[PDB]
Amino acid sequence: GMSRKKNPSVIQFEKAITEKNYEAACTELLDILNKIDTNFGDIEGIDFDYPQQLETLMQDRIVYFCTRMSNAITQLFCDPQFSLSESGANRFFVVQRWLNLIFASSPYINADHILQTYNCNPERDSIYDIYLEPNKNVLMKFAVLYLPESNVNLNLDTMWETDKNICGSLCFALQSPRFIGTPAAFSKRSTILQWFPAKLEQFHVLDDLPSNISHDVYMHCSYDTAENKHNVKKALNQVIRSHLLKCGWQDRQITQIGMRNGKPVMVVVLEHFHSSHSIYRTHSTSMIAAREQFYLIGLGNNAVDQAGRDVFDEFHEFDGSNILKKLAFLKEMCEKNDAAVLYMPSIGMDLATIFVSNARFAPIQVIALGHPATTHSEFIEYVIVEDDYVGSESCFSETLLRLPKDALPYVPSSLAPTDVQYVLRETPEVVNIGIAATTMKLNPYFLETLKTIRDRAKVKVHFHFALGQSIGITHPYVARFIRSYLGDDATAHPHSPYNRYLDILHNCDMMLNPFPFGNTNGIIDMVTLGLVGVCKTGPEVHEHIDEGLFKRLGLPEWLIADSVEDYIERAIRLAENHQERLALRRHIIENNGLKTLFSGDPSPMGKTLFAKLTEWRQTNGI
Ligand SMILES: O=c1ccn([C@@H]2O[C@H](COP(=O)(O)OP(=O)(O)O[C@H]3O[C@H](CO)[C@H](O)[C@H](O)[C@H]3O)[C@@H](O)[C@H]2O)c(=O)[nH]1
Repeated sequence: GMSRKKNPSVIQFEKAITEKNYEAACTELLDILNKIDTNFGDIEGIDFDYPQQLETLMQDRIVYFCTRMSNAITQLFCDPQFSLSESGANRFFVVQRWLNLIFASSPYINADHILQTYNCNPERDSIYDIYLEPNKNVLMKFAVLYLPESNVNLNLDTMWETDKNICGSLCFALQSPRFIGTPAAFSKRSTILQWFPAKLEQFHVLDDLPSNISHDVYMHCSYDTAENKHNVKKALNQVIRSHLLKCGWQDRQITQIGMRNGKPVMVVVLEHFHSSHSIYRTHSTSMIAAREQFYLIGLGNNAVDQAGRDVFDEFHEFDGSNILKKLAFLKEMCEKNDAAVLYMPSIGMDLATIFVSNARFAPIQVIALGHPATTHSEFIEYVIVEDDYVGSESCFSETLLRLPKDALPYVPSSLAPTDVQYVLRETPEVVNIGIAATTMKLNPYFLETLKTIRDRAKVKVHFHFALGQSIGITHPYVARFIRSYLGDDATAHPHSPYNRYLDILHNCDMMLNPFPFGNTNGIIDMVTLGLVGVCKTGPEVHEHIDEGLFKRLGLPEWLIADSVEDYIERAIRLAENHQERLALRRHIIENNGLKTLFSGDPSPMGKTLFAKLTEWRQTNGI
């Protein structure tokens, strides 16, 4: 068939390896991994032959692909004549999360069998220790293949002293997957969140780090369980600020407050704002309402649709991928309008936005919690959040503007089902428990908790995981992880179209929410299907939303657990107590608390920010 561009090819990769054309082999491997990255794990459009038995068996074909690719990478990286360049190593660190899955979704688990070929010390105390010859080539190959699922010992202080850039690059790579759930991967990331911030702080630029996964580092620390998990963000901001200044940046001087139609100007900088996205559903009504106090200028990408653009008085596209040009365009927009407020409803999904948060454009700079975590930025004054979603204020470096619980009325998805079907089983022989969670939300604590519920419950249970982001070569690994805790008592469903996803959940008798990072959309889905479930609460907003939303929707407090032991007890109770469970489901079906999420007075955000501006003006005399 005709296509836009030649597909990356396993055959061409293998051929280059055979010919010891190392440059062409590296190029083909990077092209394969980059295309997988583009398609979020899907391997369509990567060329390979396979036995005809696998034509209709997608999971088996994916494992075959991962196995074949693992074999080829083994042949290449074990070759002592293969010399990896520094720019080569940098490109591999950016896609290490995909390398991980090539091994982790194969039967091999990891690339440790390659690492073992690099050991030069026959007198080692442990097979888990790898001693390298003192050349940068073997150190880089070691580090590139030190994967999340590796069982090899690595002492970070040792690596740091040997080569800071390689050490830092590996630490980025190990933070960057969207599934860091296994004991081995979660343990590495855990250790990094404690050890790495004081080291990362020492970098002055991002030039020798894998820059393209910086925003993943920024976002992903929120899925760890440590109280101080967001510390790496403070460190990353310092590096970003330094990097920005070393590119010649100068902060805007605030000398005037511009007016348009007699109102001060709010510039809104958007990461995702298509009307099909959550952030539009959660945050658009309060922006529209703020036009009563401010003139709103929205800056977003080409992909924003008309409904998205229309929330603003005027809208401008960000032309291209260059971050300096974006900040320059934003700077000129704030200068031209003498902007009063800079608002970012989400920060973290784009590196450009993180740069923005580390510079001065307007006297009041504000985020909302599209990604629910503190910035640790010195340049962000305020966070907009619903009062009932806040746990501890100490989780944020910013000052929280705690709005009324109805101040951000949601807009319903247009894909919302209109003729929901209900299965209310009176006395099921097996209680089917649905878990709607992106892979980022899975971790050993959560899985161990489910295992305990299974082992202690006096009813039989089966866990159905509806796994957002478990796509293509991600899936076997995630499935094996689940199996390692729950055996035959769980089913791992790949990321699916919305209707399939709702079919999976609707056949469950109850749901359980992940922790520490809970759900929002998944709770909406739950009550849409007339289901009930248990959640865990805690101090972060991303821990506490579930509690607030359950209360908004009229679910009772016993379903909201403080400790892990509490969660276990409440989950068992909901599973065992068939009549109690069905009564709550009848409450939810009849009450339709969902409709109340779409109502509220949206004016507080505008009014609160206007009051803050007033106070700023009379403090500063501008
Ligand atoms: O197999 C699947 C899994 C999920 N979904 C859909 O995806 C929704 C869940 O959204 P995501 O997959 O993006 O997961 P989250 O709800 O955790 O994500 C949302 O909340 C985040 C903050 O935690 C960010 O704001 C993110 O961009 C936003 O989508 C579900 O309600 C459903 O509509 C499917 O259709 N099929």
